[PDB]
Amino acid sequence: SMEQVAMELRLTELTRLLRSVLDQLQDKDPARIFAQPVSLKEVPDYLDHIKHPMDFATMRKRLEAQGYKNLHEFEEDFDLIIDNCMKYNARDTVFYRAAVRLRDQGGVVLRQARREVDSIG
Repeated sequence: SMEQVAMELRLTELTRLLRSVLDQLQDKDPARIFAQPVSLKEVPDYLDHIKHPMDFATMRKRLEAQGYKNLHEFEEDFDLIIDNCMKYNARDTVFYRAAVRLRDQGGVVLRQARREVDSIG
C-alpha cells in the first residue's frame, strides 16, 4: 500500500533524526567509555550485576535496522547505558563520573529532540 510507504518514509526520517541525536550524545563521551559493550572476557561476572547491558555501538546497530519505533524507546536505551554504569561502578570512579556528565550533557540534546519529534510529527 501507499500508506505503508508513507509510514516507512516517517520511520526513515525518525531514523534520520535519531542518528543525528545519537552522534550528538556520543560526542559527549570523548573518552569512549560507552562506545562498546562491557567485555565479558574482561568482566566475566558482569551479567550477575547488570541484566540489560547497553552501549553506543549496540544502539547504532538497532538504529540502522530501523529498530527504534519512537524517541521513547531510544531514550530507554540511552538511560540503560547511564544507569547500568552508575550501579556497577562506585561513585568515586572515572566511569561513574563519566556517566553523570553524559546524563547532564545529553539532557539538552534530548530536550530538543523531543520538541523536534512532536513538531515534525
